[PDB]
Formats: sequence, structure tokens, C-alpha cells
Amino acid sequence: MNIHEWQSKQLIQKYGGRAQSGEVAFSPERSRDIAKKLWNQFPGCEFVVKAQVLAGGRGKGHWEHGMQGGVKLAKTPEEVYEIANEMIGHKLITKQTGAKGINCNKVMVCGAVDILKEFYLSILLDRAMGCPVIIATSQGGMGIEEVAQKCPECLFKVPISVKNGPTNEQLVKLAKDLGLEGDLVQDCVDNVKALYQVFDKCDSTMVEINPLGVIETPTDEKVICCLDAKIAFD
Amino acid sequence: MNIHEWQSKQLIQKYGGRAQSGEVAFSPERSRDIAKKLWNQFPGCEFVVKAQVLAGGRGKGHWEHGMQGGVKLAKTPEEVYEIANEMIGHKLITKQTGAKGINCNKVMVCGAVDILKEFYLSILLAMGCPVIIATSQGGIEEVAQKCPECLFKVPISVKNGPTNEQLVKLAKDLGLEGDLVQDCVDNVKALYQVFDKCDSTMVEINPLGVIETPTDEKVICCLDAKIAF
Repeated sequence: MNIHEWQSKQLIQKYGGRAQSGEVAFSPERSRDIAKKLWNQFPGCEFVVKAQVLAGGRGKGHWEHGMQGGVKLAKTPEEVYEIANEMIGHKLITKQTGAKGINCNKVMVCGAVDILKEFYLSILLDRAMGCPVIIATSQGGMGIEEVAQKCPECLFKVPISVKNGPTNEQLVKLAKDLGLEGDLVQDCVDNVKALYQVFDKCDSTMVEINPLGVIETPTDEKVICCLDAKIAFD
Repeated sequence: MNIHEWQSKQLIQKYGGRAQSGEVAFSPERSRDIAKKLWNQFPGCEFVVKAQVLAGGRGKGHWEHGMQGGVKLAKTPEEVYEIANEMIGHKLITKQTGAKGINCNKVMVCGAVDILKEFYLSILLAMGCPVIIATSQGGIEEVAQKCPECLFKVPISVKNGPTNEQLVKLAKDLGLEGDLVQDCVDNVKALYQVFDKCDSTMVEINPLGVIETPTDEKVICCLDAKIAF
């Protein structure tokens, strides 16, 4: 059982992680109102509209009536309305849904940010090692099976002492192994600790962040941020 | 009678102007909630907390208990709480208030943005017709009053409103180039509709800014606003 992206992100934020949870909208008009209000705060910003569906391959999918993408860029609140109008109440077809598609009745409206780096990061129980593991790659936005098959050099698998860890030294090395320098190293450490707390304290079978991003803030600071999130339960 | 900065900006927005009206808060707790919610949209952003008081010289002013400034940068929602807590329910002393100061009962919280240019622009009604005054200089409203020669002044045919040629020339005279010229033209046309359709004696934008959006586009934006009736 998976929860939606915006709910996963809110849970991450609850445990001190940085995530772009945006605001959920149950109508196209509400989607526009969210965008309009955000222009009170960051005037002239752009928007991303993300269909909230329980299925994978959302961003790459296409709608039954022809629109391309479950994640779309919008320049104005009216463009946000137009996009949400083709998502809410309609069927999204992804690789994982097959031709049957999946109904969408809500979207997330987000501010558009400069994304500098995309990582993959997941926490799950590893059968072989008999403990939780952190799996991460510097090649976010890809099938994790493809990375292991075609690019095993950028994949990292970190065993975690179930409630005797993860240790700070493991997280610093992972962050540095992902190519992070400067303040982003500690930022990454802090965010991965929060993700583990979500995994542990919420009895999740998998916390998957694809992508875990390095983004720029509106005043150009570089920060770690969950840009998609999938949390699974039993 | 003047309306507050954030109300002035909301009125400008209603007529299609770009303005950082932020969100008003009447308690430090609400201020913090506003900030926390904004981190859902622009994670990691910084915040500006602006005392909403009907008095000038806020930025240089100081509060009784030591805090410097009516306009303050906050890095987190908790700094937003702390700053707002020193503003709301307290007295701000600026050169315009005198020692008697002015009570603050509200702040505006807005996202911190990179400001690339600050202009002064005002639309005023005195005994003749509307006039648009502006200068390319950045405490600039007193510079306007004691050095009026530093101002562009553009008379407006009340029957025909500002012409497009006047505003393009004004924007270019203020040093704007490229797409910012038309953006400025569009925003000043909105400020005129507020001035006209709301029977205002003054719409004062100090500063009218060039700011960067979160994805680094440059846009014209009202960063302060004072509207009189």
C-alpha cells in the first residue's frame, strides 16, 4: 500500500526533512487559486502541476485524450487551470498502469525551481543482509535496476543498524560519495536521517525518493530537497 | 488617508500589476505558519518581515526594546516568529513618527527575492492633471521632495490617460532595456487604473523593482506601495 506524493512529502517534512510538498487541489479552479496566491509571494514564478495518482511512471505518462505528461510546467495561473482541467477527472496512462490507465481526481501545484542534481535514494529492508539498507545513486530519474545493470559504479548500498544507527559517519560518506560538497554534505546527512525516522517510526516497508534533488532557493542557495516521494506500508 | 503596504499591493494586483503583497499576519504564530507553508512551495527560501504601520522611515527605524529596522530578513519560520513578536504589539520609532512612535499590530510576511534595481515611481493628482513622477535613484522619497529636479515628471491627459509612447519613454528614461521596458509599461498602466478607477490622490511605489523569480527571470515588481485617498 502506497500513499500519495503530497502525503509522503508532508510526512517527510513532519520528521524534519525538506520536501516540495506544494499544495493539493481537488479542482482546476482551486489549482489556479493556489498559483495566483503564490504570485503574492514569488511574483512571476512558474508552476509545476503534478497529477496525484497511485501508480508509477506518472511524469512520463500521457492522458487518454492526448495531453503528454503527468507532470507539466505552467507559466501562469491560467495555464495551471488549463493543465489541471485535463488532469482532474481524467485517465492517465503510464507504463505501470497499462492501457487501462488510472483515474486522477487531484493534483499538486508546486512552484517551479532550478533543479541542479537528481539523486535516487531509498530505504528498505534488504533480505540478504537482514537489516535496513540505504540504496542511493547519483543518477536519479532512472530505473534503479538499469543503474545496477548498466552503471553499477554510481550505486551505493549502505546497511543500517536497526535502531543502533544509521551513524553520522555512514551518512557523511554517502553524501560525499554522491558528489556533494560544502554545506550540502550536512544538509544531505540531515535529510537522510529524517527519511530513516519516517521509515522506522512509521513502520514503512520502503521510503523512495526519486528524485532527491539539489535545488536552488529563490535567492540561489543550494539545498537538498525531496522532489518526489513514495512511502509504502503493509 | 493612506492604506497599508500590503493592502496597496493587493489593490495594484487586482488591476493586473505585479506586486509582492505577501501575506498579512496579526500574531507571531500566524507569521510563522505563513512562513512554514511557503517552505512547501519554495523549500529553503528566506523570508522578509515588514511591519505594517502608517508611517515612513520604517527601514531605518527602531523598536523600543532594541530591534533595528521595520523590514527584516528571516532565514526560517522561527526567526519569522521572533521578529514578528518584536513588532506586533510594540512601538516603532522612525524619524516621521517622532519619539511618540507608532503601535504596530500587524506584519506582512513575504518571500525573500533578489532585487536587482529599485526605482521610485508615483502617480499623483496637484491642481491641474495627473502627473507620473519617477527617478532611477534607489530613503529616496525625501530625495524626491528636496531634490525634485532629479525627477522625471510626465503630465497625463485625464481624457486620454497615459499614452503608450509616454510610458515606453519613461521606462527607457529610467534605464530599463529589453523586455523590462514593456513589463514596466504594463505595470505602470495598472498603477494608473488604480489611481484613476479608485479616485486616488497618490499611488506611490518606493521601490518599484526589478527582481528575479525563483528560476532567475527578471521582472518588474512593486516592492512597497502607499496609496492615498
